[PDB]
Amino acid sequence: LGDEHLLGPAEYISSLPSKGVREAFIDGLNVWLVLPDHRVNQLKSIAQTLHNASLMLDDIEDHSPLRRGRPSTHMIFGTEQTINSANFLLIDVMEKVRQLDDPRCMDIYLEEMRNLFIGQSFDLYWTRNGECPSEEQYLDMIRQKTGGLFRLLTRMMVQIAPVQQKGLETQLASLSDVLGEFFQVRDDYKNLTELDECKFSYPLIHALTSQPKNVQLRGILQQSRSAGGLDVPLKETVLSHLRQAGSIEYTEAKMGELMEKITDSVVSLEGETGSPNWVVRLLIHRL
Amino acid sequence: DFILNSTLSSVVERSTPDIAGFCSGYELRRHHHEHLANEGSLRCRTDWEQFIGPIERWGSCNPWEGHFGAVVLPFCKPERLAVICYIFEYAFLYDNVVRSILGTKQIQSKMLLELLSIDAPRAEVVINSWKEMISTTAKKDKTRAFNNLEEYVDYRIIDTGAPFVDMLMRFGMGIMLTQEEQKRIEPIVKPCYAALGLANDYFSFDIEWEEFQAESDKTTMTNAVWLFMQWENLNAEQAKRRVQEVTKQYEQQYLRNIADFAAGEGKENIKLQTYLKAQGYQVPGNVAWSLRCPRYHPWLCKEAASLLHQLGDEHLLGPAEYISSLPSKGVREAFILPDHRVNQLKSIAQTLHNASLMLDDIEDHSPLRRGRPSTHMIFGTEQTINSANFLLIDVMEKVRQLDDPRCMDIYLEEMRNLFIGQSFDLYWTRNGECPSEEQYLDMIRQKTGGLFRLLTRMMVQIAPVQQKGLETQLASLSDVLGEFFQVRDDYKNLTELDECKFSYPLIHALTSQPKNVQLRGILQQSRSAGGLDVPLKETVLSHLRQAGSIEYTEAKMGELMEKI
Amino acid sequence: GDEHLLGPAEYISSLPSKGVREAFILVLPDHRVNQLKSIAQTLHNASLMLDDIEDHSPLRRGRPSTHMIFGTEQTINSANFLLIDVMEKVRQLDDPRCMDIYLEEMRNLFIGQSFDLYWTRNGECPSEEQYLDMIRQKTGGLFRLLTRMMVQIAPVQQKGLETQLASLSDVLGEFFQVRDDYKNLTELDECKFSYPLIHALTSQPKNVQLRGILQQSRSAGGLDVPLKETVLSHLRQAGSIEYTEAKMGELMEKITDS
Amino acid sequence: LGDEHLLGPAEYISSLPSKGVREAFIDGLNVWLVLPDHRVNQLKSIAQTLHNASLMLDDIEDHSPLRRGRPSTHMIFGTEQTINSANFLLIDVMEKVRQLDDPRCMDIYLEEMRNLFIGQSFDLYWTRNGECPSEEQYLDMIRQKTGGLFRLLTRMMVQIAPVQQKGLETQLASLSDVLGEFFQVRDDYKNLTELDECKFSYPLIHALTSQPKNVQLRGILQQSRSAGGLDVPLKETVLSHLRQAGSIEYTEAKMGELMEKITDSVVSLEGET
Amino acid sequence: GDEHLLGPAEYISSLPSKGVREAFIDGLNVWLVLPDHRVNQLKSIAQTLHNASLMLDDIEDHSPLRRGRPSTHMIFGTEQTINSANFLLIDVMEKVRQLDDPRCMDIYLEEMRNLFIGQSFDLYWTRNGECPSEEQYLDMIRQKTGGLFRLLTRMMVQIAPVQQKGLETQLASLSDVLGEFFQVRDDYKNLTELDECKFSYPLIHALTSQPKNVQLRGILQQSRSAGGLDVPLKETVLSHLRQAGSIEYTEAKMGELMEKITDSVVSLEGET
Amino acid sequence: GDEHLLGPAEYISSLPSKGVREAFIDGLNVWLVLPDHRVNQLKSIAQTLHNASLMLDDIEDHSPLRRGRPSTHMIFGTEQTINSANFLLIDVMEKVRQLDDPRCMDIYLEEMRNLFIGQSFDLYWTRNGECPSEEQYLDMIRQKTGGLFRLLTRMMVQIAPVQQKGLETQLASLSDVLGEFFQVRDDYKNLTELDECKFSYPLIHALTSQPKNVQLRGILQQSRSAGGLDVPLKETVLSHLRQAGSIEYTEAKMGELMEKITDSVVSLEGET
Repeated sequence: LGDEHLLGPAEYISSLPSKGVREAFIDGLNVWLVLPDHRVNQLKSIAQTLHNASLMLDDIEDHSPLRRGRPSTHMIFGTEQTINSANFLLIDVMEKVRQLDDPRCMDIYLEEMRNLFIGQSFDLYWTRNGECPSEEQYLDMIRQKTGGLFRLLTRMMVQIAPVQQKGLETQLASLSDVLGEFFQVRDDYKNLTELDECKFSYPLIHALTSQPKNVQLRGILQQSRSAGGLDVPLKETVLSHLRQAGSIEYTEAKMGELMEKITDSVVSLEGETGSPNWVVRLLIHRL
Repeated sequence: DFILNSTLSSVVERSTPDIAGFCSGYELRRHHHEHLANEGSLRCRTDWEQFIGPIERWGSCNPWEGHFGAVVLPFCKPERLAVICYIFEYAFLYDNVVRSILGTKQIQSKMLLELLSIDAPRAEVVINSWKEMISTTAKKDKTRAFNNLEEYVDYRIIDTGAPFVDMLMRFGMGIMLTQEEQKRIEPIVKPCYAALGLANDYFSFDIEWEEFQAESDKTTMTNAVWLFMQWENLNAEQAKRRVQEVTKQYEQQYLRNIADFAAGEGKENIKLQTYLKAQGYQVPGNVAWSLRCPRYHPWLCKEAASLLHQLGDEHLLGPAEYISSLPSKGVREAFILPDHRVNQLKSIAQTLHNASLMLDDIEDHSPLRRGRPSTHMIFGTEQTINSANFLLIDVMEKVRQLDDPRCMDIYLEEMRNLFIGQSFDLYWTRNGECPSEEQYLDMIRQKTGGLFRLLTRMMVQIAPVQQKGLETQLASLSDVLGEFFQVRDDYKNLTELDECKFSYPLIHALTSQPKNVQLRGILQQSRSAGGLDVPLKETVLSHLRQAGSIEYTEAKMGELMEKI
Repeated sequence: GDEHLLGPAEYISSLPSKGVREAFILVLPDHRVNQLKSIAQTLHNASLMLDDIEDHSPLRRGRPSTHMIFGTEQTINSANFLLIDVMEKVRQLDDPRCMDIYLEEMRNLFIGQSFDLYWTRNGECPSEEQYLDMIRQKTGGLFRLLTRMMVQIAPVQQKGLETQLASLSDVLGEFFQVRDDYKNLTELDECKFSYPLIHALTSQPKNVQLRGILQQSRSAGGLDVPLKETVLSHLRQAGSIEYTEAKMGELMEKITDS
Repeated sequence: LGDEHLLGPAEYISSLPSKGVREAFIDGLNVWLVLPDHRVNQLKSIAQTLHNASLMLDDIEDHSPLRRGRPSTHMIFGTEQTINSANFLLIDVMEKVRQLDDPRCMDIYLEEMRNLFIGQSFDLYWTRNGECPSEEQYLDMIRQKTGGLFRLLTRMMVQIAPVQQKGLETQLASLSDVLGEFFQVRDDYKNLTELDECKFSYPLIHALTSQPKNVQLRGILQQSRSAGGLDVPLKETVLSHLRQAGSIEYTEAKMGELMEKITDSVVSLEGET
Repeated sequence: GDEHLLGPAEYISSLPSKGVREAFIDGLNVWLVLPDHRVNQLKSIAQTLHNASLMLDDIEDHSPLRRGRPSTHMIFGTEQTINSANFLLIDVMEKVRQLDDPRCMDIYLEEMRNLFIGQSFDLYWTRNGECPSEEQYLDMIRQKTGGLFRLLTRMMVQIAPVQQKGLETQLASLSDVLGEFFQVRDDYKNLTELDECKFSYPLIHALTSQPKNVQLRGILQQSRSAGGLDVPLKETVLSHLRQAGSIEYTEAKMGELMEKITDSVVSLEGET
Repeated sequence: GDEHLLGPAEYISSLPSKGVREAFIDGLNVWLVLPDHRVNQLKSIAQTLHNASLMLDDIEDHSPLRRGRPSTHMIFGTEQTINSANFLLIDVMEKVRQLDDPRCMDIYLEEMRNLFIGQSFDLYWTRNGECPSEEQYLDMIRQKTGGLFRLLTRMMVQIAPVQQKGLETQLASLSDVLGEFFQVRDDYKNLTELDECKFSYPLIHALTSQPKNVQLRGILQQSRSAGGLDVPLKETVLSHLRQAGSIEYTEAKMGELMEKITDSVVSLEGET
């Protein structure tokens, strides 16, 4: 009895195409924080493992048969094996945080994993019960769910960073939160403009709030919940109801405001530190 | 939109049909905005010094004949030119070497931002050809020996970056082309890349040979002159004429090549005609620049500079309190020093057991626990999984409150063993595989004896010194006790299947009788349908009683108790 | 012919019945009373025929339901013709003002049933006022219809007492529904809200166990026995079985007063 | 309290594309029966509401996910809500026939609705229990199920017709009956030449009657009933079985005869007027 | 390896039986008087054929249980059970040739052809929901159920020592009547003392006498739609059947068949 | 009548076919020199047996289509198709008895025993998800697929007019190699350009050469449980096979079998 059947689901999701947002975020924060390549690689490994475990778990709780155009992990190893592997990967990550040689890096891990799980709990509750949240309740959840890994990486980086640069944490954390919000709203737009699992999104809440009497949209959102999915004509009908409440332009306004905030925070940090980053300005032009 | 604009550059007159014995029949042009080209290269020189270090080897500037991209890319648009020449200067110094990592990534991103801000689709093509070149150069042995010219040429096509420069020309031309035409043109353009590469070998040889004779650690070189040494051993200057001729064949090779396309679509396909005609313009530019570039002749470098100078946890702690409220028969607390330490260890054991039970009920599809409904029937499957994932993190903090550095590692290693055991159990349950007796007994030493070993190894660490040797004995006792619990649970469930779980009696039944098809068929029916009904369960028990596998189990229970 | 149209209607009219509607049925001549009893009978039969389909109930009075002997579609068609036949029956009563009474009361009944069906399907819990207004139309609509039709064809005199009798009918229907809520859990398979359930979910805004069990019931087609007992325990702890008996007493008090 | 959940399925199907046959029929009848515009609009509303209710109900009892390329009413609101809204539209129309200022218009409504329900009941029986009707039996079912609305509109249109014109009653009833038969034979022919719910048709009865020993067709007609629907390869086999028996030519001949009757009736009616 | 082939064939043999075929074989041996080894051979043939028929019938009716114990296709699967049932016919081909008579083969093949025709009509009426007439139903169960008895008796008359051969038509008639009686008995017992939509003798009478009973016809179709009926609907069917005298019309058939059996047996003693 | 018994058989006979059996018989006839009437009888036997085999296989494989046309059990049902296949097996026994040879039945019975044994092993491996060895797989496919060829060969040699002394073992070896080649060819064709979880030479080589490829085994179990592999999973299986080198192994086996085929044909040509 040694290994395999445990790391197998973990290795399958690692050998898959990936954009590399979090690794580039770490490498762009290193320009401001200046860390040895050893520590940067360790943090990158931590981030990679965490993201892989998150994707493993989120694919099971979306009934998604495919990922990146390739079969998901639970369609090759079973749901129970994937759950076991994703459970182990959190123990494996805490073996890496301890190798960063700091007692204060464990408290950060154990205090932001709490926030990640709290956000995902509300997401799952809303999805299962079919209860529409408010805009505040939805924006505070995605700031604690999609912007939790970024906050982990930030607050750990500004802890191993050689003394001096510790007053940058507040701005560097506001940047992480606004980036998480931007990344969630961007995906929400991309899926819609260019609900089968009954996942709420920023466009949908505006539609269900502005029109408290649209009995047609709420009927399709229940047909999806009962039948288990929306076929193409019903998806077209839903996408059409969102182009009459102005829910594809409200999202654009939010996206523009968020990007303005990101640009302003980057400029403030670049005026406080020195020469242009040029590495956080490229992950922005790629949105 | 597919016609080359001749007003952007003017033809350069030459008195001889060839250029130093090269490029007969080619016509040379020089761009009309050389003032823009020099700006980009000087920017890279300033930035490279700021971010990386000082330079010495000169680059692409040549004051007498003109800029590299000027003579090599004579039809580039004026608005795209400065960025184009910026990349060329980078390519020169990057090849040389191949805070430092910061400057390298900052500069790799300053220019890769200019490219993607100008033309998103075509800049998407160029970066792969770059990535392909840097990957291929590093992944190819520089000590590799080349047996023939054809073998070397295939290496040299990607080494000198002729496709990379080709991608650059398309970006400077606004020419976008599909995949289908690409398969048409590789044999057409293949001689051109050889001509470009060999000329670079021929002209750069003198300084490279000087670098050779300076560098005594040299393996086989990537160089036509030096590699022709192996095949037709002779004098370098005489070889230069030989190198002159073999390249000169390629000078007219691609020149003629076109015919192939011209015959096919070189009379109607204007887009490829202009593309393959511009590709013909590359060969003369390289030699004209390479006649007198500072990149090969360091002695004019001083002279060259002279002229050039002018909300809440209510849905997270929802399944974690329901499973902690159902009736319990606690045997782990009984297995468990100061009072508060014992209470902390009992809390840890309780939380770990609750998480294990929550996960176990899902992977058994059991709708009932202690007569009461299961956790995933009150809170769903996904929420229970999410809470079972935070229970580990919650236990993780409780361990740290038992202040000791070494209680951390014990927890991590013990949980690794638990997960390995559970993974083997799950693999055997799903992929219809009957384990051996040794494999089954070793699996239950980790999946079931893991918690006991964890608690014991923590309490021996927390305990006030005194007890020294009571580590091996207690651990062995914990392993045998977990085995006894698992075998007992296997015995109780049968004498006084619905999820296809292998038990201790069942393994004996399937092993002692290698030919019993009824038991295996009923097991497969359980696998397929989902569970077994009462008559089939009675059939299974009858088979087990006939096989004498129920008294084989009681021998294990009595023997395990004797060890305890 | 008419064998495949009158089939389900004949079958549902042969099952044993409580006959409260006929007992409910002003000095009127006998033939008018028989006519009104026939109207009430066929209307209740159509209501039961449609309700059995919208609740997936295999059994009615222990005996099989109509849609398990004739099919869903034929039962629906027979119910529609049952409404048409009630229309024909009211016509034979020969009174021009009963026409509007019947149409208005039918509209109210359909509104009430529409709200009930929307709440059941979409998993939206109404408030106390909304629930107590829906059951004044879905269940008290028949009593109000019969009372308003009975008053009009009564010899003069009894004409100013229409309001009193209508209030009595509404409160009576409310009493029947609140009783049927009590004697259904103190003695969910279709995720039907009730008075105790509304009290439980309103008084406790953070009880996630009850809401989770209800959601499990929704995407299962019904609850099995242990979870039903869990729901009963939650209601009995919340004090909703006793909050219902206060409504039942208050309604009976108003019945006595009215 | 409100109407948003009652008049939601009714309004959804009333915002869909339509052909307008039932309204062009009223417009065409208005020539021989000169009528005020207000009454014509009332009757058009009546016909539209009845057609909408019929379409709403015949989509639940056909397990049809889509209608005119757009999602059906029961896939947006639910089966029970659609049924509840459809049984209310019968009451709503019953208030509109009452606004035509004629006691006799209610009897016509109450009789033709009975005939429509009888026809639909027989069709539902033959669909549920896979019992093949005779050609005559099928031709009497569709003279009520489909021609019922036309007859209903016609007989409630010669009643408000200003005096004089009452003699053109039987002729128009025959015209409506032939129109109802034709509009169903045409739909069967279009559906075939250009069974998923196991519905009989005029071409499919001739095949089962002329060939009493065709065991292949009678088993493909049962696979659809059992599984729930036929695949394309089985549909091709059914079409090939029907083509060899000459059923399509029989359908074309019936269509031709029906159109001859329609033109004869029209020429006679314009002759009288 | 004859282990995944003979497997299902031994499970169905291990199960308890009633031994009606063996008793029938013993029954006609007093009149036909033939040696013991041939009797054992014939009994083995009959046992194998009956086992194959039961194995195939259990699959074609979705019966999880048989004799209280689980069916063969719930221990070995459907495909292996079909394979073993198909091999049992080939095994019976081997068994018949050892009887040392060329005509036994022709008799066997003809009887199996009749048996398969009867079973085919049964399956067609079950799947398509077509109610047979009384004549068609009695013709079918005369071949499907009386086929084995006719096979055995026609082989017995051939094997038996010379002399008695004119008593072959009488015994064939006896076998047909006995099979008919057995099938009607099974129908009556299953009714008084159609989860797979089976047409029985009592049900045909009810469906013929009352050509307008929509309730029974709708319950029969719900059976098809749901693949079985629950207890209340079965009670409804039983009530419908005893309001048309379909239980009292079956006892008359049983009594007439028993009278015919008694007369045939008596006549079979006056020539012997 | 036999409209419900002979229905499925006629339907599957009407379907387009390749004609491998008839061509093989015609090819052997040049060496054996049988009269035309016997050759047509043998072609009829081969056609009936092949049609019955396909009828049974389509049911036991959950194949909804055959040659791009609806399968027999999708037009007549499972039970009727099973009954028709059993009657087809019984029918062939009436055809092999018109060959005027007592020895022509022993061959039929023994080759049918071998055929059923092979099919039983295939069914057991498919249902239980057990991977056979290459030796076991090749032994099996030598009997299931090389069964009809061997049966036809042996019967032709028995009926062959006089002579034909040594030409029995060589022809049986040819038949076995031919059946093996056909099965491997079908395997290669199906894979190159799992729904029922059927094992194959490329798949066995993969599962044996890689004793720790968990991904392939997981995808196979997903196919077993779900009921079939949707397209990207099948491409993943093909990628695993290409990585393991199974396709080249299959091609080598194909070539090595064709060498024996050529040598056997050369030798038999040389003798005759």
